[PDB]
Amino acid sequence: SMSVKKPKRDDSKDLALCSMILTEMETHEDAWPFLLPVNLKLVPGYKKVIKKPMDFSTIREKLSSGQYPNLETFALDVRLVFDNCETFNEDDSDIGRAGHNMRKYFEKKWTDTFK
Repeated sequence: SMSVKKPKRDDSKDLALCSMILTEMETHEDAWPFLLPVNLKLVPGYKKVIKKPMDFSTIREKLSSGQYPNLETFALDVRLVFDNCETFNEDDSDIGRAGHNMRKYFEKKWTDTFK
């Protein structure tokens, strides 16, 4: 509360560490459905159904330009990518299975790096 502060968790490396995780996600062989925004003109239904589209390229631009206030807002965008994928793709499709694999990959890196 006023003038009473919990000890300072060192966040000085968070930017560099999120960037490393994002590089590893970008270079995974199952990253291909997630590298660019879904094309809203060519994919019927996507625009109306998926209220907040997200992809790896958009996260990388946000991260390079100071648009994440902290490491948690970065993790929320990564999870948004896989939540959108589960919303629109069958589990037993190539893109559905890719999304489950990538989510697993991300959450292990997240816990190993920060928890």
